[PDB]
Amino acid sequence: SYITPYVPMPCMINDTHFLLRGPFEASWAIKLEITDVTTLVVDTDNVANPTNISKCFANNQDERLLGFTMEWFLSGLEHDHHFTPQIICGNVSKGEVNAQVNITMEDHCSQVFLKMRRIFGVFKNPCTSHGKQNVLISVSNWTNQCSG
Ligand SMILES: *[C@@H]1O[C@H](CO)[C@@H](O)[C@H](O)[C@H]1NC(C)=O
Ligand SMILES: *[C@@H]1O[C@H](CO)[C@@H](O)[C@H](O)[C@H]1NC(C)=O
Ligand SMILES: *[C@@H]1O[C@H](CO)[C@@H](O)[C@H](O)[C@H]1NC(C)=O
Repeated sequence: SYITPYVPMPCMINDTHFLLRGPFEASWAIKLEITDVTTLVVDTDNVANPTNISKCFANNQDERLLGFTMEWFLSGLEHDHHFTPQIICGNVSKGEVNAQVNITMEDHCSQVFLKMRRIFGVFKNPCTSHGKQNVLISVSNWTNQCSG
């Protein structure tokens, strides 16, 4: 049973904003935001899937460590043939988020919520809404947003 070293430090800000500080006290954190606002639309070459979501971080510094950390975050999810949310990569050079994960479908939403509750603890279930819903994934600077 393999124990990855690339485990981030979780930091829940509130029901919609979450941070995963990079392993080994990195100066960055992966930012997750639950929102019903859609910022990315599918074009001919920005679509990804859970297995290669790492490619949505190719233009980032520390790309390898970012991939290992996203691999940790999606454990149990990318292994699931039925976890098939639409994922779109954003243009980070134009200020867009790294990835937009479509969680409008209830089964996908709830699978993500259950994983996030396991990592962060209890928060408001976002899946009881109807209408479009997303998780936006980006990279923020770590400024000690959580401490003891
Ligand atoms: C959650 O936190 C983010 C930034 O930390 C803020 O933009 C948002 O308004 C907060 N939400 C609530 C319900 O306080
Ligand atoms: C997300 O999925 C829903 C239904 O599956 C769809 O209506 C919506 O257009 C999708 N979002 C994007 C950005 O395509
Ligand atoms: C991820 O893989 C799919 C299918 O293999 C491919 O169509 C898509 O271009 C890949 N995404 C990126 C960002 O390379």
